[PDB]
Amino acid sequence: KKVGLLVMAYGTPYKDEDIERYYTDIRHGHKPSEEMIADLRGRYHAIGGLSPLAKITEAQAYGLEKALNDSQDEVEFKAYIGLKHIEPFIEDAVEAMHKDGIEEAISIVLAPHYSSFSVEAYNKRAKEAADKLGGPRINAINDWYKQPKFIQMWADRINETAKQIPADELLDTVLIVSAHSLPEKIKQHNDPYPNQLQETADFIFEKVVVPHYALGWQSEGKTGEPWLGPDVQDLTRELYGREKYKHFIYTPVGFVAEHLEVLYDNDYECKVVTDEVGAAYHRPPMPNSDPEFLEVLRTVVWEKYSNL
Ligand SMILES: CC1=C(CCC(=O)O)c2cc3nc(cc4[nH]c(cc5[nH]c(cc1n2)c(C)c5CCC(=O)O)c(CCC(=O)O)c4C)C(CCC(=O)O)=C3C
Ligand SMILES: [Cl-]
Ligand SMILES: [Fe+3]
Ligand SMILES: [Fe+3]
Repeated sequence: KKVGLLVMAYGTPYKDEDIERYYTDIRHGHKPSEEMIADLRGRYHAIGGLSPLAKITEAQAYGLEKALNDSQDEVEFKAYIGLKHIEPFIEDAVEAMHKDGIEEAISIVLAPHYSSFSVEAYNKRAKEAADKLGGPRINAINDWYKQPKFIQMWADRINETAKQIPADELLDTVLIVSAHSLPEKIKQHNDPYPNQLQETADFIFEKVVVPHYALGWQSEGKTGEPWLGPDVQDLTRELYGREKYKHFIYTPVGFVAEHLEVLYDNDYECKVVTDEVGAAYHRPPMPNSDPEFLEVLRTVVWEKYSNL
């Protein structure tokens, strides 16, 4: 009959007036100072005012629902959006599923890699919300970066960009694969997050014509602990100082859409570094709601339903 499709994501402020409560929710309820609020507000204004993450997340979630429902007639999928730090929250989506009579759901996070700080928090809040309500039964997908269509989608985007680079400069081209940084302490407990991203970079590298690649991290938080390094800005400086690369291709494969952590942390902060060393900047289009990416998620979700 009907199976809920719990599509979860970070969330973004819909209006400029939402930035305060959005930052507060991110900061575990501790309201940030005006200085922190002003810096975040400035980054949003620097990328044009607000992030298109809310509209892209909707197009991905409902594009996945249409992609699943048009490819088979074994089960009807119904997509429910559950955001981490703004409404509709994860708990609102599970409430809507239980109210709608959904008895079985499949959950997926719009981030291909698993971590205790990211996907585990998504699944924990979703499973506990359904437990307090009595339903639905949530079957969680933890990661899906190993999907071949996902690896091939990124390789195609990189190869499409590399072919605009002159041949005599391709040897001086490097591919920077990155994702959102996390506190370094997760490596002390063998969290799969750093190893999963190294695997993703390894898989993509063996399918692109770019001869050089390096793994980095970005968007590290405002804390007092060490975070996963090297930062993509610092890595860009070190790689130019050692190899004098002429082209830097940034693929933050940990993200699936053009949001603040791409439009600012890459398209501004990384471009400042390449401008400084005199190298060219390249950032292939994010997956967004491209049909190829909807086919990636369609294959992932259908593979999960078949296995249960
Ligand atoms: C693992 C991870 C993902 C990927 C997986 C997933 O997608 O879930 C992700 C995505 C995103 N993170 C986002 C935004 C922000 N994240 C922040 C802060 C933080 N993120 C963290 C982690 C992650 N974040 C952590 C551990 C903190 C520090 C918290 C603290 O120290 O208490 C902050 C505060 C300022 C700062 O970054 O310092 C902002 C504004 C947006 C939306 C951008 C937009 O609005 O377009 C997106 C897609
Ligand atoms: Cl968070
Ligand atoms: Fe974040
Ligand atoms: Fe930053």
